[PDB]
Amino acid sequence: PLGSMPYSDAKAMLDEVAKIRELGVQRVTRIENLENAKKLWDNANSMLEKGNISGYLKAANELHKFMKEKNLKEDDLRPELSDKTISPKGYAILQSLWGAASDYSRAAATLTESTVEPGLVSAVNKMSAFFMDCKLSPNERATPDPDFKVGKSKILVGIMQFIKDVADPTSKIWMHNTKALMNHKIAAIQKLERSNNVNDETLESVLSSKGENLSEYLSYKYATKDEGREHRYTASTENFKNVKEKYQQMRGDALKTEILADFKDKLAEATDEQSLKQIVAELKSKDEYRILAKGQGLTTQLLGLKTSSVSSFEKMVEETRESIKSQE
Repeated sequence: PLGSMPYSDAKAMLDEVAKIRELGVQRVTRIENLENAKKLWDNANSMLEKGNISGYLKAANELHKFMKEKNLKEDDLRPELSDKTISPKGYAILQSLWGAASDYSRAAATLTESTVEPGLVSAVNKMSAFFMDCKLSPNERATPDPDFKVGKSKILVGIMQFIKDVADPTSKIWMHNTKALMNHKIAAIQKLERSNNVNDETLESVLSSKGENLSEYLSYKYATKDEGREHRYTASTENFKNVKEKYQQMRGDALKTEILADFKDKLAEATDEQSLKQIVAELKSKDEYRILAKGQGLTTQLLGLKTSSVSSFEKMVEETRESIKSQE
């Protein structure tokens, strides 16, 4: 065999061989990982091709997350993609997204809050470009289809759609739960699409907003955080034993605002038909729900009229079903 090779030399040649083995296993997982990332990139190009904004968006994120987890740069994966191509139809979208993202980014920076929201819209724009730089060589320029053109509105919804699905259920913009607020702006934009009333002016307006008007952020005309309106049957906390802490020194009107708001939030965690059906069921079955459904004035109660709070809580559900039945 190696017969006669000294003890020392056996050790040395045993170490120098260790080195090559690492260099080998490396060259393998590198080839392994790149081949993998090459797939993730295609998934995203697929979505992008068949116009699914809210999807190419999520797909591109998968790629990015992997890439970043395996210390890989666009330059690493580009050589492997010399086989594929991005349709001029895809670059068309890609550019429209960059625009939308870029503007929504600038508008989101309001005097109220101008850190998280703008910061997130960028998070997206930045990592969208990532998917594109994994293909487009740094010296080349994008070749879009001047003919093709998507609706700024359809793209915006998509971005918000995405930000909502990836933000944390504790992620907050200004005083609101990001999830809730993104869901609120999606509905707001859609309403404009339905009334063919989408222009630079109405849009910059929704994008610029942080729902600083409870009155209109919850659709509960009497929303407030103080005294409010009178009664004869103010909404009190007791009488029920299943009302979590917070709702205590909460008196009537202001209390319905509070519950209403928390519902809006919990309700924004729905990802589908069944998911929502439950969150609503699980909500109706609470005791703070009955605090909403209980009147506050003789008239409204000696008739059993659907209160305003419930009136509103039913709308919030509707806009959510809608904000879901479009994701499809």
